[PDB]
Amino acid sequence: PKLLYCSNGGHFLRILPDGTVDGTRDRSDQHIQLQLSAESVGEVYIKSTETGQYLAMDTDGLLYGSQTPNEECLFLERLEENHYNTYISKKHAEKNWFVGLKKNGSCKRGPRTHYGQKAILFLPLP
Repeated sequence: PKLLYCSNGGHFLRILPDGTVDGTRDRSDQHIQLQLSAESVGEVYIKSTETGQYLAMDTDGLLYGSQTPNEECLFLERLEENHYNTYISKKHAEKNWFVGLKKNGSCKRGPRTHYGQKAILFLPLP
């Protein structure tokens, strides 16, 4: 299990029990501990080890945590430069929607994310 730290604003990716996704600059926040399991080479689930909810992107680009693992919960994982990682919404991959956080640690919807943004960069951390 691990933490995922975003360069935009320096927030650990966090899935809150009400299925709200954001960042928190503040660790030991119970809901930043994530479990990444590989369904196939390069495709991951991101699961909260607290609420057991799965990261997911809806059709509008808005991150949310989900109680049942499905099509919306898969993310293609690409190892960066840099040592960071990017996560692309498998279901919405051919549109290039990434997981991203704004500097307030608030969700950055897929449509606005783009390679080169710091919003989309996450460090895997034990």
